[PDB]
Amino acid sequence: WTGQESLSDSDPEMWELLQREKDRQCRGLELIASENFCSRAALEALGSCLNNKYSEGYPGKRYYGGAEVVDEIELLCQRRALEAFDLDPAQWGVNVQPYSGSPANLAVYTALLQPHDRIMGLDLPDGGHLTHGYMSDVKRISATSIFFESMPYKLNPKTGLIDYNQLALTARLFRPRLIIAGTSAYARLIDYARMREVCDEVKAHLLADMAHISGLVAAKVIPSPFKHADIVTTTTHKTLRGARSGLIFYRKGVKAVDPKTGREIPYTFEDRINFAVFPSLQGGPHNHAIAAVAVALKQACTPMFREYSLQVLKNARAMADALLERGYSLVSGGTDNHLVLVDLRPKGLDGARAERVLELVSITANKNTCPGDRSAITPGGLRLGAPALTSRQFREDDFRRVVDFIDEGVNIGLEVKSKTAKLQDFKSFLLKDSETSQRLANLRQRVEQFARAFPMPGFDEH
Amino acid sequence: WTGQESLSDSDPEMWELLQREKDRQCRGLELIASENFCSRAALEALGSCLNNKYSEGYPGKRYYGGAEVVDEIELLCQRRALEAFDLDPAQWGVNVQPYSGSPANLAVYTALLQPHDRIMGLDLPDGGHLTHGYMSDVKRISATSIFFESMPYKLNPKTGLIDYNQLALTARLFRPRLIIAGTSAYARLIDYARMREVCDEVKAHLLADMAHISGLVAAKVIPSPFKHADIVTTTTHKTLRGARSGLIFYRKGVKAVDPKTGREIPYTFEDRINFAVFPSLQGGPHNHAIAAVAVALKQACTPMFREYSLQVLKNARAMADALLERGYSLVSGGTDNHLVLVDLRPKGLDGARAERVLELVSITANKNTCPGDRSAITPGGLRLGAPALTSRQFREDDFRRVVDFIDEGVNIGLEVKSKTAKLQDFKSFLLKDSETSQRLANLRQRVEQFARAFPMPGFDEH
Ligand SMILES: Cc1n[nH]c2c1[C@](c1cc(N3CCCC3)cc(C(F)(F)F)c1)(C(C)C)C(C#N)=C(N)O2
Ligand SMILES: Cc1n[nH]c2c1[C@](c1cc(N3CCCC3)cc(C(F)(F)F)c1)(C(C)C)C(C#N)=C(N)O2
Repeated sequence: WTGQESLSDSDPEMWELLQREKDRQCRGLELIASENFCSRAALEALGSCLNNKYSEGYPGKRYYGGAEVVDEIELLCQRRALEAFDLDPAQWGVNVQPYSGSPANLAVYTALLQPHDRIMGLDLPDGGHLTHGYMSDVKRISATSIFFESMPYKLNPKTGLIDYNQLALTARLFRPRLIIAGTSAYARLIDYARMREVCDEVKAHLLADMAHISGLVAAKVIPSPFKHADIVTTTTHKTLRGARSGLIFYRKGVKAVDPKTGREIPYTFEDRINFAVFPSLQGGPHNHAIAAVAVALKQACTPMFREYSLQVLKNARAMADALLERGYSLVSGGTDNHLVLVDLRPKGLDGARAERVLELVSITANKNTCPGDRSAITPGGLRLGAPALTSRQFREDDFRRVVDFIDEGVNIGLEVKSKTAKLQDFKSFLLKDSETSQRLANLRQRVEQFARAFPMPGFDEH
Repeated sequence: WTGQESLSDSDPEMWELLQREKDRQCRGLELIASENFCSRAALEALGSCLNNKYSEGYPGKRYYGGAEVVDEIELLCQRRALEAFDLDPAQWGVNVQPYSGSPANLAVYTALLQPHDRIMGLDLPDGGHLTHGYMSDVKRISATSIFFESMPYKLNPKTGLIDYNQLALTARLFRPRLIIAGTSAYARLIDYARMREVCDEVKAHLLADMAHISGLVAAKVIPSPFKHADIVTTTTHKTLRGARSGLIFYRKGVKAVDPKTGREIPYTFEDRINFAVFPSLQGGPHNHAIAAVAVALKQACTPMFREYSLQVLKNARAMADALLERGYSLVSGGTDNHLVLVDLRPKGLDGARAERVLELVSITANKNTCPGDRSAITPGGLRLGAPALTSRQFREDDFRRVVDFIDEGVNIGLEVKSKTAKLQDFKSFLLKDSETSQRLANLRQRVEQFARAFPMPGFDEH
């Protein structure tokens, strides 16, 4: 045994599963707004010998030696991260060690807040992320709500936007120490200037969690959260198109100067953010991930990536405009970003029904809660995203064509719904009924033929 | 841009960094007890298209669709995990999603304990891990000690062993809800049965954190903590020789049938452990890592891996014996596992000095506190481990040869100590002094010539 044998030779069972998954990704239409397709360059770094190195600590301040190269990789991943979002090294530092986006958020809270300190984030059904705080009536769901005290801020159910007025009303009562500006499922831009007004008034920190939009921010196709935010967290995946990992950007240097004291009052984020990641929360850095992130961060600095990002926005608008023109309602009436929230209630359907039908024809999207949701349990919408298929060289016409493929699925969903009682019965009907089955089997076959012809990033067979 | 370019062409700067690290690993003698060299098979899964899938939730209970293949991968990784450790699926379950070892531990505490509930782990300078609790005289350092209340237990400095008597004494007073059996720097086998008695007495959960020894446990070359623990956490790297990730094993089924009532009492770990990992702490699984772990767990079931693990013990013994023969002192007198704790104080040198000299001749080990010494004093010991070099096919003679090189390094360290006063003098004298610089260069070249000839697991170039 050398440990230099191929995966295909040494573990055929696993190799076939990778080939089955690679086939699935190629043949399908990926409309999940959080998914993308990572470059081969990044994945090569991700499966490198950098997996074999323990480098607890930070560049120049490690616990073990033999860390000369990984220091250069970490410092390069930092520099490239700052470059990718056009940040001055004197004003911003960055931590590249978080294992994902959820760890990066917990690290920020741990760094800046005492246990049980107060956090405000967009409510989960209103398009927020679990890690911004989430409790049900019976239990604390997110660990953010266990170790800290979270109160959600809501959407205006008329405009479908973030009610910035009610945020400011509740924030001055609840008195949070941190407010989170970021979203999982929201088609519009965030008023980071307004967020900072509220955070300034009530003496709170502003955290921008740009996970979903980080590529769009680097490409400068939408406005930057870095103009108004104290702290920015992100996934390195999603629109950035990197490996699964996380970043924490923080302000550094001088914040303010008081004329009375006659001196500079520095930002105190750096040491606390870094200490919270390590030694407080994480163990050994995943240097292979850090290197794969740095590969993607270089890619994001290029003209190529900007044109990809402009094409994401166009393809979202094209998917939005095409839905409107085929009789669909959109939450907030459209989009200014990579995704579209389709209210299926005004076309007499829900999200759960649409999801399972589309899935069966190799179209993967997720159900979504809309402001107009009459029922709290069964969600009445659909989140569709551009980034993935755009990375496969999809243009507007291709996106108009997937809308037509979707519409055919929705229209099967509307037909199966009217010949059905429950959501349990709705799934029994799709699998069993030959006329629905074969009409899906035909739609799948077309979707797969349409999808397969487009290029796929990464390796050829896995 | 296809995203199918090679890293070498795509990002030459990153490619040259990977190549330097590969050279450093190949030419070094890796004696860090936490290190290993991952198989190419495992690293191929790690840099696969599985990075592209979001599969929040668990197999058959996902939040998105299109997860049929990743479901099979996660279920396969679970089966192979239970098989590697010879566990009955009726009696044991396993979560394969933790992003690393430290996340796996935090998920356990989150799952079973309330904030501020009490944990006891082996003190950090006594050889426990940061995640078991650590506070300095003025600051909570580990997140375990921020969100929960940790009190350490200590070694008996006479024997270098865990003082099981004092643990039982202090546990009756402190009343921990959870006690952690597991170590980072400990040469001996833990008395899990005695840990169990103390836990049964004070009504505490026993957690076995077997990160360092997991491969030895899988190979059945040392006793298993699964015979006495409620929960077992581990890394998937270190002695298991996989990609960086974590596992949480837990009892399931019937705990004990109460004969007074008559009814069976169930274990209630499964749902709580799984909920803590997701949705409470983590987001999307790292399916690429999960698949790599599945490859490594498969490797760990084979005769090959048992022979590897026996060799790791023999090589550590051989290194211990070879150190004893050259007049070195070992903490606890020797070893029953993969590592050796050298006490350098008797020979008139410390761990900080030795570590840096050894680093400059391509031998990577780490300094370690000896029992009795306070943590504020410069550590007088050195931790050395067999697994990494054993994976490069080192045998007993080769480790004796390794001890020759270490001894030379120590002797160089002794000579530089007599010519300098402080640590910053010692460290700089190694770089600046001509005679010392030459002697190190000679030794380095001999170490590197020796190391390069042995095979290296992984890819050829990176
Ligand atoms: C898992 C998750 N993390 N962050 C999320 C989610 C979403 C989500 C959360 C949740 N919940 C988290 C715990 C229980 C509710 C449920 C659902 C679903 F699909 F069942 F409706 C969806 C979704 C992106 C998957 C979700 C929705 N809808 C939103 N808005 O943000
Ligand atoms: C980082 C870590 N996590 N878990 C550990 C450590 C060790 C460790 C912890 C620490 N500390 C963590 C916070 C400050 C002390 C310091 C040192 C050293 F090398 F500086 F002495 C070593 C070591 C394996 C690296 C360490 C030692 N010595 C032990 N016993 O276990």
